[PDB]
Amino acid sequence: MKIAIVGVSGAVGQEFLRVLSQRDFPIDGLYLFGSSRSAGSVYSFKGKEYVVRELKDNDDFKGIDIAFCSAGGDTSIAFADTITRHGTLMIDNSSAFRMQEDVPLVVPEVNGDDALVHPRNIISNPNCTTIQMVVALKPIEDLSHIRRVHVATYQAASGAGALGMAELVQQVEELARGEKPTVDKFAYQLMYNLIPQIDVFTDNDYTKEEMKMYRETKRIMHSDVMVSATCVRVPVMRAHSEAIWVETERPIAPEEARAAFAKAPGVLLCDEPSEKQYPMPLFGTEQDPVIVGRIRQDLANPNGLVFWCVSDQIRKGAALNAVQIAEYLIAKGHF
Amino acid sequence: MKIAIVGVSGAVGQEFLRVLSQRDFPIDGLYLFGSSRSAGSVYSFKGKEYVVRELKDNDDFKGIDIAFCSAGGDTSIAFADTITRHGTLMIDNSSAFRMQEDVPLVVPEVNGDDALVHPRNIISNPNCTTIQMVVALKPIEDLSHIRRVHVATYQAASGAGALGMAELVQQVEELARGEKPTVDKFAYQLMYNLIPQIDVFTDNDYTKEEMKMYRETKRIMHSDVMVSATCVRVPVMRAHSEAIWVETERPIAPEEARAAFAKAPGVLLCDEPSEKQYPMPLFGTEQDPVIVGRIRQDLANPNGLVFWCVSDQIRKGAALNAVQIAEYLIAKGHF
Repeated sequence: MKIAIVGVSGAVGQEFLRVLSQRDFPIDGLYLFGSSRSAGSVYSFKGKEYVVRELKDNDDFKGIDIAFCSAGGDTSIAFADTITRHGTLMIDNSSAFRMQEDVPLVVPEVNGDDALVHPRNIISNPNCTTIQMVVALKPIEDLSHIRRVHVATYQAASGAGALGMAELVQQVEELARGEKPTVDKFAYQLMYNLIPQIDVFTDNDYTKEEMKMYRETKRIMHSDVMVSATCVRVPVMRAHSEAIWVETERPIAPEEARAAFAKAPGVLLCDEPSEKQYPMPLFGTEQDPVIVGRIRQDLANPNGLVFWCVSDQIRKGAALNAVQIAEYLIAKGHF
Repeated sequence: MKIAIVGVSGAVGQEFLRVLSQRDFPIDGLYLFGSSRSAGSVYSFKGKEYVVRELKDNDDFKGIDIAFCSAGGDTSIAFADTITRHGTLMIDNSSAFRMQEDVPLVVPEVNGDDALVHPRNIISNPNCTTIQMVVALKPIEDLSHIRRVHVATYQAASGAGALGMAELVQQVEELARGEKPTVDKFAYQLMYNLIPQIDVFTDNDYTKEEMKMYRETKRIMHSDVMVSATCVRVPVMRAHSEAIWVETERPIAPEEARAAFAKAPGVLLCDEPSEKQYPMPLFGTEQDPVIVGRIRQDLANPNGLVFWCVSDQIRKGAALNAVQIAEYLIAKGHF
C-alpha cells in the first residue's frame, strides 16, 4: 500500500503522521505533498525521513493507493483531478465535496458501507462536530428513530487551525502579564469570552457550521432527522463539547440509552454523577473515543433524551475518522 | 427609607453598595451586617463611612424598611426571623425560600405584582440563570404561550463567588508560567476546560442548578412551561451565556420576535449577523441588560425559535434584580 498525505504541515497533517504509525496502518511507501510553502520540508516517519513535494498538476499520484488530504477546500477543489488521475482514492477532510451526491460522506461507525462506492474516487470526511454527534446518535437511532435534535456546541480553538490555538495561548500569556490581548484569527477576544459564531453566516441566519450539522447529519444517517445547532467558540484547546437533546419516536429511558452507549463502537461511556464522572474536553484531549455522559430524561419532552459528549477535534474529528474509513475499506477487501 | 445589607463583604454585597448609589436609591440610613468574620469592617458609601455589625438574634432591625440579603441560604434560614421581627421586608438573594408558596419569587419585568403580597415579609430573588432566561422569555410568552424550553448554559466563575473568580485568574497565571493549576473551588481545572456540573446532583440526574431553571421558571411566569437545562461551568469571569430553544403554541417568526425584544424592558437586542453583532459575555460584563441575539427559526421545529443571550451574574443576575424589586414596590406606593 502506497499512501499520500496532502497538506502535511498543519495540525491535522501532523496528526496523520502520528495516527498512521500508532495504528500500524499498512504502508509500503509514503509520499508527502504540500504547497510551495511546505515543499522541501523534512518529516520523519517510522525511522525514515521524507521530503515534501510541491503539489503540481502532474502525474505524481500514479501508483498511490490512498491520498489523505488535509489542505483545505481550496486545494481539494483545485487538485482533486490531479490526485485521482491515476486511480488513487482521495479521502478528503475538506468541506469541498461534502454535499456532492456522488461523493460518499462517511463515519465508519455509522455508514461505513457508503465508502465502498466512490465513482469520482473521492470520499469526504464530515465536519468535526458532525462526526462526534452522529457517533453518539447512531446507538440511539438503532433503538428508535430520531426525529429532532437540538445541539449547543462548545468548540475549541483548534477549529481555527494551529494559528487559532496559538492565538488562544498567547492571549493567556498577555492576560497574565496585564497586556492587551492580540485579536486576529478570531473575530473577538476568546480568552474570558465565548463567540457564538463559527464560520460565515448564511441566508437563514445560521452559520455555515450550524448548517453542516443540519445537512451532513441527514446524509450520514440516511435520515430525515432535523438538527438545529448553536455553535459557540470557547477557550479550549482542541476538544469539542456538545449539549444534545434528542427526540425519538418512542421514549428511551436513560438506562436503555446507557446500555446502548456502553456497547457502541467509538463511544466511551463516562456517566457517574455520584463520582462526578462526566465528559470534559480537558480529559478527552488527545484521546480516541467520543465520550458520553450526563444522560437523563428530557423534562420538556416525554420522547426526549439529554446528554453531553466530548471528542478531540484533531483525532476522531479529523484524521482518525479518515484513517478509519481507509481501514474499513481494507477490511472489506477493497484493495 | 432605612436600608440594611446583610452579607456586605462578598461580590454581590459590594455590588449592592455600587448599585444603590448609582441608581440614587432613596436612603436615609444604611446599616451593614455580616458574620463575626466581617464585623468591624469599614465601608464608605456616598461620602460616609459605615461599620459592619455582627448579625445577632436581637432587635437590630427595628426601624429598617428593607434588608437586602446576600449571605447564603444558611444565614437566611437562620436569621429570617430576626430580620423580619420588626416589620422589615427581607429581599433574599439566597435559594432558601424560593419554593415556599407564601414567599414571592420575583423578576420585576415579568411578575413584579407578585412582590406586593409577602405574608412572611420575605421576597426571594431567583437564581441568576433563571432571571436572565425569563427576562428574555417574557416578550415571547406575550406573543404565544411557551410550552417547552431547551437551554444550554455557559456559566461564569462568579457563580462560585469571589473565590471562584480568583481561582480562575490564578489558573491563568499558573498556566502562563507553566505551573500546575491549583484546583480547589471547582471540582476540576476550569481554564482550558468545561465542567458540565453546577451544584450537587439530584435524584433525576439533573443538578440543583438545572432543576432551579425547571422549577423557578414555572413560578415566575405563572406557567406550565417545562424547561430542560444543561448547565456548564466555563472559563468566563462574571457574565452567564444561554443557548435557548423555545417552542410556542404557534410559530413566531424571527422578525416578530426581534420586534418584541426591541421593545422589552430589561432586554438589549444585539443581533446583526452581517456586522458580527451578537451577545458575548466579555461585553455584557458589568452591564445591566439581558443581551439577546442570534435569533433564528428552529430548523427542527416549525413552532420553535432559537436565540442566544448574555447577562451579568452580579448585576441583573443578583443585586440589580433585588434593587429593582425594591424600586417596584416604592413605585407602587408600598412604603
